[PDB]
Amino acid sequence: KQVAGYYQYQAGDVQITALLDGTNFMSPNLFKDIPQQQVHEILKKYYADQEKGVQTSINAFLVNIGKSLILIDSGAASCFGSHLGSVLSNLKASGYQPEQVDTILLTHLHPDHVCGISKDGVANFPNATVYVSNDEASFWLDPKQAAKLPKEKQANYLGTVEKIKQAIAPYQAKQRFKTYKLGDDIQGFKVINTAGHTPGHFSYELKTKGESIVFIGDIVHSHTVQFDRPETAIEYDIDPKKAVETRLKQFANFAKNGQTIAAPHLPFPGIGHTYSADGKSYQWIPIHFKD
Amino acid sequence: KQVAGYYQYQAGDVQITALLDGTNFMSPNLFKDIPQQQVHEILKKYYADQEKGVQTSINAFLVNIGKSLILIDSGAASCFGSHLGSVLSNLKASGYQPEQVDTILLTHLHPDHVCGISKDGVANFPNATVYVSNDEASFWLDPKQAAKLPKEKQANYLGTVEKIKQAIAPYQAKQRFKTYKLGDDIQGFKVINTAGHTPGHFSYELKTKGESIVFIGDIVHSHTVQFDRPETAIEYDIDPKKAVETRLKQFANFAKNGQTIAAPHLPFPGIGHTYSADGKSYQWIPIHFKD
Ligand SMILES: [Zn+2]
Ligand SMILES: [Zn+2]
Ligand SMILES: [Zn+2]
Ligand SMILES: [Zn+2]
Repeated sequence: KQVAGYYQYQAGDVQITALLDGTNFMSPNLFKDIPQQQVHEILKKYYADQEKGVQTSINAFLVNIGKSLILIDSGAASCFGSHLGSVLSNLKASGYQPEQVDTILLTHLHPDHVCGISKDGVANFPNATVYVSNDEASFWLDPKQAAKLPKEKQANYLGTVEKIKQAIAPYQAKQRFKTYKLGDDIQGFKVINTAGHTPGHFSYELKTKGESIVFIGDIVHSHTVQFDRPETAIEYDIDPKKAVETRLKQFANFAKNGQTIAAPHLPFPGIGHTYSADGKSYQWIPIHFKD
Repeated sequence: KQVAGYYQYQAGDVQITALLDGTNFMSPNLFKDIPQQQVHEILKKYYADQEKGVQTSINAFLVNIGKSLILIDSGAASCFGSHLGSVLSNLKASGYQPEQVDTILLTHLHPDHVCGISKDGVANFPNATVYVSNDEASFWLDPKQAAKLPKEKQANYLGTVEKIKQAIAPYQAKQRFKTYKLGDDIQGFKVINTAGHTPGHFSYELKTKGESIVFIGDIVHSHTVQFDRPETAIEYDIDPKKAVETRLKQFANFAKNGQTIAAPHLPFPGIGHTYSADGKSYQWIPIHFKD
């Protein structure tokens, strides 16, 4: 019965399509260094205090800039179980075709962003080249990195390394998996270092006529706790301190300058703006549905 | 290109289908007796201050209670021009068929709520009987009253009376235009008097297992100005003071008791909850998309 998970946002001559991969329900305990009672207070304000968990969208974004169609993150495919992986189905439902995707930009290599580039070990996007930051690929694809982290963290790392390798293998085989450095522009997108969540996490800025859109990646995981209390890290952050520093910097910029935001973990479609009354707390303003 | 304007909200064993009729952009002077500078400040906070006007959804709601399919308001059909009138198309897009509708509940007889029940004098919902408050019918259907409104308001009244009559005629002819009074229930929906916007404006509440849902009608026309400043009347209200008094009462209830809200003029799908930090200002918390 439910509507398909795509939404079309128009930015002048550019169409951005929000694509839903699925919905998670995470433990409120994943929010770090904040009393759980205050977490529950914030969730109750936003009518989001469900015993099932903290509802969290996983989104990806298609950007039609006229001559090119670029995909920004791709969802999880099958890497995290049956409830995710809807990105490709919604791309097709939206009217686009996977063969039309020319470029894929990855904010980082966590499986819920990279795995969607492939399915059953073959590329979903046969004409696309995949980009991710130099720093990000270095961290996940160095066979020496595993000894450089505490034993508690080694199993998880190795496990996601395998999922990463399987997704990108079909693109490496075609010489279509690329890395970039700061200062690099790709398809008119500007790359912005927003490290912390992962060592090479980047966001991507698209400037169009009269509107800037930032595809922020995982500098935030909630429209609730981390907006009222932006200093709140989450357990998914590899460097929580650095990730907090990064969010506070970017949210300040967004509140002041009013960029349109596209986020993989804000409520689908995940497109909106951030307001702040005082520079201390922020409020997520979703865009208003436009038929 | 754009996704169809229907959305499924599940409440226990009840399915609520939000249906988009279209989108209006009203001038900011429609908000009464509030400095336009403050209106503009608030619009800016919610990134809603665009040159063409204040974006305002027009929605209707299907409620599937298992044994009955009920439609709550119906959009504007052709009564206001061609940017509106999508409800029937979106109903069909959602998978339902108009023959399945057995009950139509009207919050009030404004054209953007009643005209959708028919298309040029033929019933869109052949199996449905329509209910509206007796106070409301009395106000619009007593061919004297036109003379008791201020002279500058009479022409509009006569104008909308004729649209109302055109739309309800084919239901009256089948003995299927009924009125009710306070204390009556219809298909297990409770009626709530919320007069002011129109003299017989009513809201409808459904108690499901674990959740109460109020279909509030036109006690509000914005998620912005009239939440941050809930005392702000709108030029569309027939009795602004009363309409303000009604909104204030209901929003205090909603903030306290946490009812789920379904509104025809909040941003589509128009479903969410009301929060307040101080009993003075309110915040619209939209629901989080669930695949
Ligand atoms: Zn991540
Ligand atoms: Zn993620
Ligand atoms: Zn009205
Ligand atoms: Zn209305």
